[PDB]
Amino acid sequence: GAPLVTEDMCIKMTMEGTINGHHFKCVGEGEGKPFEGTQVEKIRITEGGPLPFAYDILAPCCSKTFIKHVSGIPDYFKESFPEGFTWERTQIFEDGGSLTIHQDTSLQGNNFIFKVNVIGANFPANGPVMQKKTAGWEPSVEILYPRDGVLCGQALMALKCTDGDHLTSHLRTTYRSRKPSNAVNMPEFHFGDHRIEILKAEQGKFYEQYESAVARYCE
Amino acid sequence: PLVTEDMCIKMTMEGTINGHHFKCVGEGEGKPFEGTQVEKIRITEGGPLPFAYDILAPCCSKTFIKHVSGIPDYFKESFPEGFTWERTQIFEDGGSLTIHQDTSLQGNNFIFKVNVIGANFPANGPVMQKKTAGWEPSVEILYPRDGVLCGQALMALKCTDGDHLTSHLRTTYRSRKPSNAVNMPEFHFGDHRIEILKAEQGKFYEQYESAVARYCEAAPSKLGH
Amino acid sequence: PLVTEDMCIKMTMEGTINGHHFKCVGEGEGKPFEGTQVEKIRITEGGPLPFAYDILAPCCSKTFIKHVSGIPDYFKESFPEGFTWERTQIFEDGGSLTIHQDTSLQGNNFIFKVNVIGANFPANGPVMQKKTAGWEPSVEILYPRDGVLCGQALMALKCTDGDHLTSHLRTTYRSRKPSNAVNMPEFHFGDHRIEILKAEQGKFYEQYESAVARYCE
Amino acid sequence: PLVTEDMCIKMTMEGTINGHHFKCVGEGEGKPFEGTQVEKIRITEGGPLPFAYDILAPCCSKTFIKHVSGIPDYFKESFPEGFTWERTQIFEDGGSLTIHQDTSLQGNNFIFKVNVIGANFPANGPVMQKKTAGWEPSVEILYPRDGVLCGQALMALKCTDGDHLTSHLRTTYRSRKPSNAVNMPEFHFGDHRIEILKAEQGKFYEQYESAVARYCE
Ligand SMILES: [Cl-]
Ligand SMILES: [Cl-]
Ligand SMILES: [Cl-]
Repeated sequence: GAPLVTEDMCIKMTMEGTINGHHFKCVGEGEGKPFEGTQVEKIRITEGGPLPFAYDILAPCCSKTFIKHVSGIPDYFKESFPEGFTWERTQIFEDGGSLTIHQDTSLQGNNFIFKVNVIGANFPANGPVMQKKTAGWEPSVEILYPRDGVLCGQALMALKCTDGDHLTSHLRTTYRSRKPSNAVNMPEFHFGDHRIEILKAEQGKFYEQYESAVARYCE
Repeated sequence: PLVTEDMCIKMTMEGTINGHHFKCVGEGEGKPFEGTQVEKIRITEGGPLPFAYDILAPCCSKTFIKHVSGIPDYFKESFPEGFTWERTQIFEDGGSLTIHQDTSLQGNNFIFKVNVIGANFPANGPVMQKKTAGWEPSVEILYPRDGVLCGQALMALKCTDGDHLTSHLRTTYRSRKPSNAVNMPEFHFGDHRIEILKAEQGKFYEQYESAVARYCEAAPSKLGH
Repeated sequence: PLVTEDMCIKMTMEGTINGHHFKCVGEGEGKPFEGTQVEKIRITEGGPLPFAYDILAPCCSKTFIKHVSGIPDYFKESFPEGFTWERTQIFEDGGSLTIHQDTSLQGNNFIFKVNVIGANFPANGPVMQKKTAGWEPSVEILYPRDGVLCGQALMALKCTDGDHLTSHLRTTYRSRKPSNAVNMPEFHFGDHRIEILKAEQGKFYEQYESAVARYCE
Repeated sequence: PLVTEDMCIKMTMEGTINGHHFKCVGEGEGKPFEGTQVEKIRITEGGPLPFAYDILAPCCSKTFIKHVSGIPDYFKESFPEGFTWERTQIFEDGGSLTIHQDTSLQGNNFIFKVNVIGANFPANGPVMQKKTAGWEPSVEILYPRDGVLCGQALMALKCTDGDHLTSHLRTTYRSRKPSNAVNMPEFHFGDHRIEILKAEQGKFYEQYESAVARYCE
């Protein structure tokens, strides 16, 4: 039936959770080109601001429908609608900090609706995250592979620090399409290039966030 | 004294495991200083659970720990302010749990508020296939770091085939008392034994625990401790 | 200066994996600036291997990486001093590898000395049951830390049933060149593709690799 | 006999940690059934160590463990065949150790052969800066898996600033006895306490350990 993902679509996000005991909430509105793999989002901290932790760790928590797929690789996420999908992720930082995320992605007309829950634990008191000594993400590469009827992903991310060092993390994600399994055109092993740029940061409250993404094979 | 010989438990828990939302409510009682407690947990939403309940049991109570050898009770002494804690539990087969908990004191009742998110539990693993049979007793190591109490522990989940499914826990305990008033313990161990006494209708569970905070006693050292 | 368009490889490796001792010797060649190489490996002791050879392949060569976009070659520029590296590889099923490697240059030959210890590979896992079918291409992130070059990567071992067995690699690369003379690169990626050309009688293997150092393109 | 009340220890250890080659030899004695032992360790090569000796300490003895509660001693009952074990130790700051060990019996002497590879210890971390002050006592969990004995433990390294540096150990113990003659124990705990009694000139170390195998008491 009708194709539900358009050249131009918008984003509505609500995210709440707890990082090292600190409760917070934020809302996001954005837009992008799903098939060109580009998107931009404006995030407003609505509760718990100003954040006592670096916003940068929220960034990869704030969008798998906006990925350009090349080489005929099936789009597990775009093809999931109208049902949509959820995903679960644990991100383990090398200094002990850890993030676990549950996300819900649904489609409402021209708007992707994102619902995000986040719990963070054991971020070191004098680490770059809790001290806010971070300076954005390096581009990262995710490996995507099928397992037991759903799509799994793992990636390494490198958080830039204001002392010059990188703070790395390991991500494990399971993506769950709500589509009938037999109706799933599951992709094969492939890569996902993600580049996140925080265009603006204001008053520890307002953040403009840009991402370009591509699903591809090696070279 | 704010903590007495016999006290009661009121718990609310909400979370999502591998995409499945659930809520549960607990009521129980125990002897804080004898390090024993029992709680009745009802799954109020998302029941019957599509996963093994056993992984919720250690999410469902640090005030009921018997402290020996003069080890300060970071949890009992935190009141009336109380405390929070945060924890990530990594299972050897890829599954993971992250928990936030709030512990406060209302008269004779300890109030527990728990939020849980679980990810990447293997579809055919013991947890999602409900092939578990309770926990082995666990030893947590407790040590101070940056003004608060940290804890790490290995947990061994018994499987129905006779095997064990192990996991690694990292927890930060955060007392709400002013740092000036905190009486921080030194490095020590926490023995925890969990027993699920009842399961009824995949919706009602009875859970008992005993716990002791101690130093290493089996292999002694020339200067304490 | 010391690295030319065509060079050879002489490798010696010994180690123990899940209690099984082994030794092997390798001889190969490649084009350092085109980022390609091939090598013939013979299990000289402990053969036939009771484990999948596939896990040894990423242990058997950083001088054969094509560097684009002006990225300084930490490994090629390390000579004549050369370099060492240390790596731990953790498999998702509990198996783990730790490797020490020594790389030196004698005339036209790169000299590789490799030590490996493997622990806790599951008895019925793909590695010990030899149910593996080579590696997916992998991406390593390279970044400077405390005067030397660090590397992390995820690797995915293909299994005969179709599934993947993933692992996490953490590596520190140590140039023997004086710190003041080291031309440290910035954060970048490393694409590695490993193909096992031949695998005979659990003792004789041919191994090909193409590698590229690049930014996010 | 084969394990008597008073036996001796002969150890040889070799390895590399962050690229630094080292060798050390050990001589000691203890009471296997009282779970106590002492040992003198000499750094024979690579001295003085550029890293803290403390991380070598738990690499340097499963025979000297007092078994209470009727726990079968997997290690004592492994002789004359003896046993090996394999271990990976992951520190919270990125450093890692992987060890292969061989334990055999020669008359009144336990013979230990140890291979160690260490990777990615932070340049300014406690280990490489030698800011450690001995180990806290540890608890290992022991459980059977696929015909052999597995172990996991948390170890906490005391640091000079008061903090602790924790690590996670995964070990597989492999008895050389025939599977059919193996008396495998059930899930139990292992209490280990290590004390370094002397440590002259970064080349000589005296090391004491008491150990007990038990249930939860
Ligand atoms: Cl920030
Ligand atoms: Cl159940
Ligand atoms: Cl093979």
